[PDB]
Amino acid sequence: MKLAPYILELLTSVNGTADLLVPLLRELAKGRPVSRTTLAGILDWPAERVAAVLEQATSTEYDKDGNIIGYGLTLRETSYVFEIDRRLYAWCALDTLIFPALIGRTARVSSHCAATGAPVSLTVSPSEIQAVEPAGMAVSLVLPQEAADVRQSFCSHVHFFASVPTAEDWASKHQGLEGLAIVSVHEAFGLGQEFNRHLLQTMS
Ligand SMILES: [Hg+2]
Repeated sequence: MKLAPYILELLTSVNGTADLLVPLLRELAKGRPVSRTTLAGILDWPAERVAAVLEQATSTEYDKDGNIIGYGLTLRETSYVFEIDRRLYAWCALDTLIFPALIGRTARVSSHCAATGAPVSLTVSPSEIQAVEPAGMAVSLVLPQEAADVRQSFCSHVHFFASVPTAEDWASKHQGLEGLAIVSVHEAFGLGQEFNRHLLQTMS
């Protein structure tokens, strides 16, 4: 029930990366592909720097023209719907809880329980979650692996569930996952707040 280990490792894997992160998310939030030169202009960075940082992010999604379309927040369909009239998507459940505070917008999030397929939805603002349906919604966490593909090693195991017991039944069948944990969606949101408050201090 102690979540510092997840906060610590998430920052490790994820993280001038932090300097690039927030501006990229806010761009992607406009609903369109982001070029390296647009990104570079926004940051006041030389192009080599932007490229170097992106090269460390192996899960980064690109379109036909090689522009950024996915980086946590994505234009390519996933199980995690992230609506701000735009319909965007997130790589994992925790992403949906973190992004709103970083982009300064409230988001309507929806998905399906990973154990049962039941619909789940909530509204996530920079400071709280609301309209949590179902109320007992849960989230799975694993410990990020430091040098691994973040989307495969972390994001693909970080789901919403209709309930904490339902989530725990599911977790009981999923060994092999490092540091697998079930928390309430409210606890997951608190984790995301901690993550952000730290991340922001790392920024220049
Ligand atoms: Hg993720």
